[PDB]
Formats: sequence, structure tokens, C-alpha cells
Amino acid sequence: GSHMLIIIGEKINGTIPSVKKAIEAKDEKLIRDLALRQSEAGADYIDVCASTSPELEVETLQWLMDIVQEATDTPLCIDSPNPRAIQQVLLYAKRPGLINSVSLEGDKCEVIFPLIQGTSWQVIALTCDNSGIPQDVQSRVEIAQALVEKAQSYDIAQERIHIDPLVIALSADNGALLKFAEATRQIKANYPMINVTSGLSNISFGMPLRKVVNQNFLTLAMFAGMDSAILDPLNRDLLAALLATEALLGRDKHCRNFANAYRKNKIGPLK
Amino acid sequence: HMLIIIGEKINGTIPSVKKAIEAKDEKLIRDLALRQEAGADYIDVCASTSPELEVETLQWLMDIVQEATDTPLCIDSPNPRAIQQVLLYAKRPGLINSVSLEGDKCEVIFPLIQGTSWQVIALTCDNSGIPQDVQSRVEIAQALVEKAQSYDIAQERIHIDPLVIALSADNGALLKFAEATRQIKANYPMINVTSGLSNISFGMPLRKVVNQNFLTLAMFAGMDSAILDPLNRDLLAALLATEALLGRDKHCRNFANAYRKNKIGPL
Ligand SMILES: CN1c2c(nc(N)[nH]c2=O)NC[C@@H]1CNc1ccc(C(=O)N[C@@H](CCC(=O)O)C(=O)O)cc1
Ligand SMILES: CN1c2c(nc(N)[nH]c2=O)NC[C@@H]1CNc1ccc(C(=O)N[C@@H](CCC(=O)O)C(=O)O)cc1
Repeated sequence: GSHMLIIIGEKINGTIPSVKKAIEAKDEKLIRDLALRQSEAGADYIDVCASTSPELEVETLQWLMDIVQEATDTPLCIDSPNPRAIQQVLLYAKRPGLINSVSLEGDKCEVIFPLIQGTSWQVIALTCDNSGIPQDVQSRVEIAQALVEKAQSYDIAQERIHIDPLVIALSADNGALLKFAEATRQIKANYPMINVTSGLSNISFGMPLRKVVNQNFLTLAMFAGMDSAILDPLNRDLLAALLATEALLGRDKHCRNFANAYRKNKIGPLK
Repeated sequence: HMLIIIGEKINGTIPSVKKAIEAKDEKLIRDLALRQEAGADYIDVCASTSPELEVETLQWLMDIVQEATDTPLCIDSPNPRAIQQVLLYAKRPGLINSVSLEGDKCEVIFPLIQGTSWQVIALTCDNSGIPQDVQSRVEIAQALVEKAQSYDIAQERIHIDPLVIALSADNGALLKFAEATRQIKANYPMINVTSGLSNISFGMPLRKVVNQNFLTLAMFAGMDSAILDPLNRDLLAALLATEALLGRDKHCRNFANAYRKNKIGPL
């Protein structure tokens, strides 16, 4: 039961020097422009990540959430490695979006799951635990099962969950995409209504022409069954690959979306 | 295994090549042969002239190509008699492009190659034309392999081309390509499956973008060889990145070496 890839726009992230500077400077215009441009490029969710010191995170996420929601109604994806921070900002969202993320580490599921029980929030769940990020397929598939079982005990349906198998660098494991595809097959076999999600950038660390590698990884992971991804939709070459691959996978009737993005100059040479 | 690359550029349909043929421009043909350095395993040669000029044209292109490179020839003609008349001009065995169940293509070509090391591209079509489903193509592939085995031609010498059709004509074109490839290689694990890239993107804009993403998807689906333009640097980067992503480039070295030599990446 296939569907277009769900795009989580990654650009409002304080690890990016220009955004860290905008947060320090309180430059709303930059954040507003990234929210709007990503929405216009087709993002389904706008990721927001403070990447500041811990005791500034909550107030910075609230500031980012305010600016994004003034500019656009595209729902938020709240990105924090600190579940307490997510808890403290969830009420600032005007509508339900995505929480990024829970995992089996520490008390992430004990904090976040009661937080979204009975709501329409969706959640990204990473296949990692207190021992770290496993490289092998079996361990990640077992973590996903445990996460889905813990979510079920708060009445969170599989359709609300996006499992992120945390693909590692191809230079660290040349089987990284093969394992990604095999974990995706096994997870979806167990849970046919679940989503599988990934970032695009980790795969190319340690290789030249990262943008080339990331774009080929996207195409392969889409064919392997990826449902959502955290990516940069302002990258015109990546967007042309995404839309060509949607048409090649039979998901763009009469190739109309591809033809329209070309006609509007969203992809191809900048006119 | 790494994808087998049949370099497509020496084809008289391309106006610069047509003109070089008419001028006897040797340098232009040698240069395409030698540059297709880019990794080609076979150099396609296709005259694309009138019927009565094709044999002498092919002999000229084969002569000039083999002066430039020892990379073997892929002799591309729709006329099996032309292939018969030029096979002896090759200095070493290569690929014949192509046979199919149409007319007498198998009956002319297979006796010439029986007991030799020549390989052959075999298209899934017959006298009624290009087939109208996946099943028909898989059944034609089975008939081609059986005809070939009656001349002692092993499956590893055959590259079955399932003749992918334009995505704008049928939005399932790649889904069906991948299904036929999976079924053919299930029946015959030692056979190769091959394709051209360009047909898929007919009637769409940004055809090079569509061709490149079709390459990456078809490689994951199991394609073994492809006739393509390996002088297109963006296509070669995608081809090499996809080889590394499919676990076929140990420590991503071929990719890193191609970047370090400026074979891919900004000029
Ligand atoms: C680890 N990634 C990740 C995640 N969240 C989850 N669940 N999974 C993930 O893999 N959150 C953080 C990051 C995804 N976000 C980002 C954000 C920006 C860039 C980045 O490098 N941006 C550059 C280059 C963009 C491009 O290549 O087009 C930029 O200049 O904005 C990478 C990842
Ligand atoms: C039908 N294609 C084909 C085949 N043989 C078989 N077995 N299968 C096939 O699909 N032989 C002919 C052709 C492949 N040959 C070619 C040769 C050149 C171009 C061509 O359009 N070349 C342009 C564009 C190059 C590019 O996109 O990089 C050129 O300028 O060279 C297309 C197909």
C-alpha cells in the first residue's frame, strides 16, 4: 500500500553554522525564510533542532517553533536528544506533528510515550539502546520490535511510528545500504502499517562528492521501501532525483508532478 | 559483479558521428573509442546508414576503433547478414547486438558464434513486435535460452534485454523491468540482463536525470550490463556511487580513485 515519500525538511538545525548564528543573533527572517522555502519545496514537516547548550534548549526551541508557525502551517518535527525538553515544548505547537525521537536508551520511551498517548502526534523511534547503535540487521530489528511493543502499551498505533534504522557511513561498512534494505524488509514484514525513515547524510561520511552519494542512497532506499526521510528539499539536484524516482516507482500518474516541477523551474537549470 | 558497461557513443544516429562517417573523420572516432578510459568493457559500433552502405561502414568503424583501443567491440546492427559479413574484421571476440525471436536472427547468428567466445545480446521480442506484458517477455527469454543451448551457447554468454519502454507511455515501466529481471534471473541465475537507458525517459523533460535514476534503480533490481554513455560525468558518478552502495566497491576505493583522478566531480 505505497505512497509518495514523506519529506521532513532538515534545514532549521543549530548544528548548521548559518542557523546557529541566526539563533545567537535572533535573526527571525532567516528562520522564517527556511520554513517557507522548505514548505514551498514540498516538506511535510519542518524539523526544528536548537543544538544549543542544555539550559538554553527549551527557550530556543520555543523561539524556533514560534517563528516557524507564524510563517507556515506545515507541522513541526521537534528534534531533541533530551526528552524532557520535548515535554516542555510540546504545548507550544499549534497542531500535531512529529517527535524526533525516542529510542530504547535511558528513559526516552517513559517520557515521550505518555506525552503523546491519546494525541495525534507521530514519533520517530531510533534502533539504538544503552549499548549504542548496532551495525547488524538482527539487533536493530529486535530493537524496533521492542519499541513497537512499548508504544502499543500506550495505545500508539504502528501507523504513527517512523522507525529509523540509523544507517552508518558506507566507508565504515560497505554493506550499510544492503543492511538498511534488509532491516526495512523485516520491519515492514512484522509491522505492515509502520513507516521506516532515515536521514541521508550519514551514509556518505568519509567519501568525496557526498551530495552524489546521498542522492543515490535516497533513490535506492526509496526502492527498498523507505516511507519518510529527513533531508534538504532546497537542494535542486536532490529534489530532481526524488521526483524522478517517485515517477520511476509508479507513484506520479502521467509523470505530471515531475513535468510541473520542471515547468515551474523547481528542478532543472535555474532560469 | 561490477556492472558491465557497453559504451554507446559510436552510433551514426548521432549527428556528429554521422558527419564523421561521411568525412572519414578517423580522429573523432578514435577519440570516442579511447575516451569511452571511462570504464567501458565493450565499444558499441552502429552504422545507422542505408542498408547497402552498412557493411562497409561497420568495417571502417571497427578498423578505426581497434587502432585506438583493445577494449572489445559490440557490433550493433538490426541486420544479421551485416553482422555475419563483418565478424571477421574483429581482432578478438566481443558482443553481438543483437538477436531476438524475429525472422531468422537466431538461425543466422548462432551458428556463427557456436564454438567461439563471442557473447550475444538477445532482445525479448518476436515477429509480433515488442511484447505487451512481463509474462510474454519472460517466456521469450526462455525460448531464446533454449534455442541458444541447441547451439551449445551457455547462459553466461547471453545478455537478455527486456526492452524497457518509456515511462511516459507506461508509468510501470521500471516496476515491470525489475519484475522481468527478477523472474529471468530466477529461472537462469547464470544469465546476464542488460538494458539501454535512454528509452525510459522519452517524452519527459530532464532526460539525463531520469536516465541516471533509472540506472541506479535497475542496478539494484539486478541488471548486469548496460549500454550507456560513460562520457557523461554525472552518469558515471552515479554509476560508481551505486556500485559502492551495492557493496561492490571494497572500501569505496574505485569511487575515491575516480574522484582523485578527476574522472568524476567538477572538472
Ligand atoms: C543525524 N540526522 C538525523 C536526525 N534525526 C533523525 N531521526 N535521523 C537522522 O539521521 N536529526 C539530525 C540529522 C538530520 N538533520 C540534518 C540537518 C542538516 C544537515 C546538513 O549537513 N545540511 C547541509 C547540507 C545540505 C545538502 O547536502 O543539501 C546544509 O548546508 O544545510 C544534515 C543533517
Ligand atoms: C536503443 N538503444 C539500444 C541498443 N542496443 C540494445 N541492445 N539496447 C538498446 O536499448 N542500441 C541502440 C541504443 C543505445 N545506443 C544509444 C546511442 C546514443 C544515444 C544518445 O542519445 N546519445 C546522446 C545523449 C548522451 C547522454 O545522454 O549522455 C549523445 O549525444 O551521444 C542513445 C542510445
